[PDB]
Amino acid sequence: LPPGPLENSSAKLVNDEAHPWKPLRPGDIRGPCPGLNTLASHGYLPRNGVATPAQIINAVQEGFNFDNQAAIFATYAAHLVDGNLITDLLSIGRKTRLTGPDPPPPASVGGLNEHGTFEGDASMTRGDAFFGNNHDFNETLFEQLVDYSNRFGGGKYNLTVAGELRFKRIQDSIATNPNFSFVDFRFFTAYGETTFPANLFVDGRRDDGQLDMDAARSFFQFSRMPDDFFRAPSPRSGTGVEVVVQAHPMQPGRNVGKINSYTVDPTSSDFSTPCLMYEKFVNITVKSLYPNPTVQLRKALNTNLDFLFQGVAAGCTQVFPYGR
Ligand code: HEM
Ligand SMILES: *[C@@H]1O[C@H](CO)[C@@H](O)[C@H](O)[C@H]1NC(C)=O
Ligand SMILES: *[C@@H]1O[C@H](CO)[C@@H](O)[C@H](O)[C@H]1NC(C)=O
Ligand SMILES: *[C@@H]1O[C@H](CO)[C@@H](O)[C@H](O)[C@H]1NC(C)=O
Ligand SMILES: *[C@@H]1O[C@H](CO)[C@@H](O)[C@H](O)[C@H]1NC(C)=O
Ligand SMILES: *[C@@H]1O[C@H](CO)[C@@H](O)[C@H](O)[C@H]1NC(C)=O
Ligand SMILES: C=Cc1ccccc1
Ligand SMILES: [Cl-]
Ligand SMILES: [Mg+2]
Repeated sequence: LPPGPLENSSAKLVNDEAHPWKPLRPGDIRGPCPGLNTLASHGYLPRNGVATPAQIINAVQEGFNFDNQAAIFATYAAHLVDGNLITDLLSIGRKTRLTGPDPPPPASVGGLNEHGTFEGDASMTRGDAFFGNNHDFNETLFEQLVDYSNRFGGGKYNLTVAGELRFKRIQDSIATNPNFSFVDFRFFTAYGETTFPANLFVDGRRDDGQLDMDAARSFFQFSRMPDDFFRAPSPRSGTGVEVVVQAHPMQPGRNVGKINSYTVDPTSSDFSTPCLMYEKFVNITVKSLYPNPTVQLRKALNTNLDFLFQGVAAGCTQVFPYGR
């Protein structure tokens, strides 16, 4: 079952004796998410980077005070498209045999590194998959985050910086990635993720939304909490995303096999249709990976789809691609 919210959601030391940072061992997996990477590298998750959905939800709440609804939606979305539904295991990075025997194609069970399922283009500190690596920390891109922080944040990363950098990354992908895709699920996640460093990597004793560059590097590059790091003082995820969107409002779309060909997609969800993003994710994305599942997979799909729906904002109607 999906874990419930924290019983005590106060700020507290999370870089503590029970959760020390350790370097990677051979075989340890890290991926495109600095939050999950940091939780693995402090032992909030298994240090090898393979975890159950329940482990992930507990870790993001306990270590960072990620809110329960957001934790549930993100975790089960990722698990449905990137995880093994029979073994209940998900890699936070590359595809691995450690998630167990694979389902039939076209399901990939590729981990969070799988491009175009959860992971996608115009990430802040990771390159687009077209350029050869969608998961490793990129120093040039991080230095650009530093530059934007210097220009728009007085040297700190905040929501103003996020609004400018988010747009810059989009414009850079339009100009250079002929396969750039920015629709549906990625269109939503790309905006919310830009708020996370301001909401969740800021020491919770301050919680002022101003992330210093030393802390930013520690999380983004080294998957490491600052010495004496306190988590946020209340549950949150994407609060202030409105600021990021308002800076440079965009329509969902894609380049069409050439640079500088960004073409709006009217069949995409956008922020005016959040229930459509959920419905397409289930009806198109999940269904295409598992078009005619065998009995044990159908059962696992339906269970995880029920859990996914628990993280969907009230107002939306549940959809049932495999029946009830
Ligand atoms: C709850 C489960 C979570 C899952 C399954 C997850 C997964 C992912 C994935 C696959 C990406 C890649 C998107 C991209 O292409 O850029 C991503 C990005 C990101 N995640 Fe998470 N994440 C979760 C929670 C969190 C939390 C709790 C934090 C912070 C405490 C966080 C911080 C970030 C950041 C900053 C990025 C953007 C990295 C960048 O653009 O350079 N995530 N996450
Ligand atoms: C919640 O945890 C904080 C910090 O660890 C502690 O000081 C506080 O008293 C706790 N609240 C309850 C109701 O136990
Ligand atoms: C190119 O875009 C398509 C979806 O539009 C996606 O399936 C494919 O994986 C992308 N490849 C790269 C390398 O970006
Ligand atoms: C990092 O990003 C830059 C800027 O897009 C790119 O040119 C470079 O090849 C990427 N990879 C590395 C390893 O620096
Ligand atoms: C970001 O920092 C700059 C410089 O301190 C400031 O002008 C701006 O109001 C900040 N934005 C937010 C959302 O805190
Ligand atoms: C998803 O499929 C259901 C049928 O199970 C249908 O009612 C709904 O309109 C579909 N939504 C989309 C966006 O395709
Ligand atoms: C940072 C991963 C994630 C989690 C929830 C929404 C968008 C992205
Ligand atoms: Cl919560
Ligand atoms: Mg990416």
